[PDB]
Amino acid sequence: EESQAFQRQLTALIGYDVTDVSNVHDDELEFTRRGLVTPRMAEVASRDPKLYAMHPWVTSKPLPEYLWKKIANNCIFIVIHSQTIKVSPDDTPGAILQSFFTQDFVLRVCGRDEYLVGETPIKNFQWVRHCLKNGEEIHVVLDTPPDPALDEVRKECDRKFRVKIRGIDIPVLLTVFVEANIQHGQQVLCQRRTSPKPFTEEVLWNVWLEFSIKIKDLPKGALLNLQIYCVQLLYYVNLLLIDHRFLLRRGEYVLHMWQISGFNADKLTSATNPDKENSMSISILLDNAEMPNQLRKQLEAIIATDPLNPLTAEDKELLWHFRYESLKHPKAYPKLFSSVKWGQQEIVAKTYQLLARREVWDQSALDVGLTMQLLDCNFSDENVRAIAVQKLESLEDDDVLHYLLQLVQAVKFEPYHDSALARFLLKRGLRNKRIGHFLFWFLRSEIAQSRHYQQRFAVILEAYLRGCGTAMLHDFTQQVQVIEMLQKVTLDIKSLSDVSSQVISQLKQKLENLQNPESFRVPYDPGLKAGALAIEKCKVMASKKKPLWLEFKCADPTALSNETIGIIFKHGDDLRQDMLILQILRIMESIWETESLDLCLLPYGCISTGDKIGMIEIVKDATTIAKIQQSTVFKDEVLNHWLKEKSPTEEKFQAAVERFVYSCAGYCVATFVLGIGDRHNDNIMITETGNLFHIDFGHIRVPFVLTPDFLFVMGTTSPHFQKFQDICVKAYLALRHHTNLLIILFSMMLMTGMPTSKEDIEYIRDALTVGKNEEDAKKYFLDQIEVCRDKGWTVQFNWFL
Ligand SMILES: CC(=O)c1ccc(-c2sc(NC(=O)NCCC(=O)NC(C)(C)C)nc2C)cc1
Repeated sequence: EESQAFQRQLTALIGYDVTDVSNVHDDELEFTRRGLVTPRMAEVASRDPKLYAMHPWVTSKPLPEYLWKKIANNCIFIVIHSQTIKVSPDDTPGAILQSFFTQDFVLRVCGRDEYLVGETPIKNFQWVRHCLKNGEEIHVVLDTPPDPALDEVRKECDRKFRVKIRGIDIPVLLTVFVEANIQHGQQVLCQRRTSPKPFTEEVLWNVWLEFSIKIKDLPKGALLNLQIYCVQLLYYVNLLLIDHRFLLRRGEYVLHMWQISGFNADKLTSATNPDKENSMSISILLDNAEMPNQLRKQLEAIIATDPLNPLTAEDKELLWHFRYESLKHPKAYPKLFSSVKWGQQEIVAKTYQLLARREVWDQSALDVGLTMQLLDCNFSDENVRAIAVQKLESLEDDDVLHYLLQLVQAVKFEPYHDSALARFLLKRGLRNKRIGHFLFWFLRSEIAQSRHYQQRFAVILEAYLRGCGTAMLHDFTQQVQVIEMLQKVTLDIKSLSDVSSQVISQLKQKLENLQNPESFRVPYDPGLKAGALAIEKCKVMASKKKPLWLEFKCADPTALSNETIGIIFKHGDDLRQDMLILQILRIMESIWETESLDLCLLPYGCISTGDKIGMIEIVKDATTIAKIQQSTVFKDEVLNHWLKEKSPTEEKFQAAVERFVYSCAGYCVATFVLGIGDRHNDNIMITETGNLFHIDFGHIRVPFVLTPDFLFVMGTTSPHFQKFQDICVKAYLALRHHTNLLIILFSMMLMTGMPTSKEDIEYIRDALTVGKNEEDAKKYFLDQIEVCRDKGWTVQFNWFL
């Protein structure tokens, strides 16, 4: 019937068929599809239609200091379409409108689908704060509120554990054996191997592997991890010993395994390879007083350490024995729940009784860095994860948007498809259209290039789409259609090809043919809508990847400016890594705002849409530093010359120098903390207004980039180089303040986004001077600056080969 065409539309929007049972040895995905219907409706019938439709983008955080200094009269001016209006920072949109009259109309941003509504002071609107920071005028049209009826929803034993390894079978391709582990949160409880047999297209053991753990000592979320060794590891697969119904798993299983490439999240997935034609297969059978002072100081020293500091046996024994003393410190929860012998039923019962009375945790101030630790790979126990999701529950929509991408990624560490974190993301994306849009796109990015997790993400995405609303369904449909057309064009043009006459001819020809998709919401900026193509401005960038440089017209006639919307379609670069780096940059900007800092980072929008294919935003009036040097020529005087050229007034040039010092310090600190500071001059752009910023972080000696050209822009010691060295240490110590959060986000990004062992992660710990006084860390960063000085253009020149 038509309710089936609705499901076909859902499939087309998802990129994967959630009704397909071709790759399932149980009903877990459908069980989760059915279990999600309750939270979906619960959030749908509970959301305010008016505020949901207008989705005001608001924050409760105070107005920073650097933004107060820009309103030196306590008078914000709102231009309504048209007259200007004086307003107080604490003046509500309702008060503003009723003072404009002296009844039902609403103020909507000009050239955007954004609204300044709700019982919030204009001081607390993100659009207003963006205008203030960038010195822009608040233009708004008096429009009629959008119809909430458009968001209407289409209503819907003591015996030891034994495993029979029968054999392996592969029609593809030494000696090979089978290793069967019982993992819980990457903790191997017991391990058993088989005897090494000749590696052939069919190896039968018919062997009972007898484990050391008892049946009733198995914890929920425990994985039977089956791997094949040749000594190297070639194939891996996972089975949930306790399923979504708390039933010990029994029966015959023919599991198609994943192959290894020559640690990361994909090695943990309960999904099996859907390529049953080529993939290796495995066949198995299942049939079954208070402390003294010295110890207190030791325990506090333990709790105080960083997330990456490993716990020794004595440390874990100490944490467990004084578990009730450790429960008073929220900072010790990760290290406390790692000392648990999860392969013992009595100890897990004790752990649950401990979780029973956790007043100090419930009352503690929300700590995101402490929640992420409990949501990462090390914790399989669903109650331990549920306490972290509980702490997330209190985040405002702005903070959810801050950590949305990495929480979506953290969904990969959930043992079961139906998880508290999944339900939280569903609720929060249904409660806000902006969270919903970015959730859609992150889930779709993962569904489109991850066989390990496409099924779970597709179930979640369908659950969301069922409640997001018919209007948003239309929006997403338009966006998907447009991106698909554009990626087809990108791939064809990349096949055809520096640049050829025929290439430009064909590009403009295909763009003219394609335009006959009237308007679509910009995926990386849901406030913006793009209309017709400006074909004259469309080109092929002549990069090694031959990406598409497209420019659109804004479909909103209320838009004041005539600037086009610039997008770059790119195949060849893995843009999931770029998304992760940009999101961490936004997180660093937030950490700096906490201390009234603004290093003017330019985290341009970027969305990964498929395997090594994505889209990138195009910032205003920006060019590469290496290009600036090529123009006039290795020469350091060139950057200030270009700045003078592009800035008309002397005052504008000084403002550009200020902005440059700020953005340069920001990117220096960030790129050092993340280990992507040693960059080619070609991958560092700057805006005509002096704003510097790095690009293309995909697939990525000196600590960072501070070449003598930037220094000449600073003048060298000079009065502004001193400002540089000052802002640097300021922001660096600000980040060291959030050291733990930065480390946990770094490790999660490495696990869920990069090709990743222990050594890779510790670079961030070293760069953040873990266990160092702030003075010594400041001296360390100044030494890094001095290294940048001493090296000069040696590495820059070296790259040229
Ligand atoms: C190598 C690669 O993959 C890659 C390279 C550069 C970018 C760019 S380019 C840019 N900004 C810009 O080029 N501004 C001048 C043109 C302009 O007028 N654009 C309007 C009309 C205002 C839309 N930002 C970024 C992030 C991305 C990706």
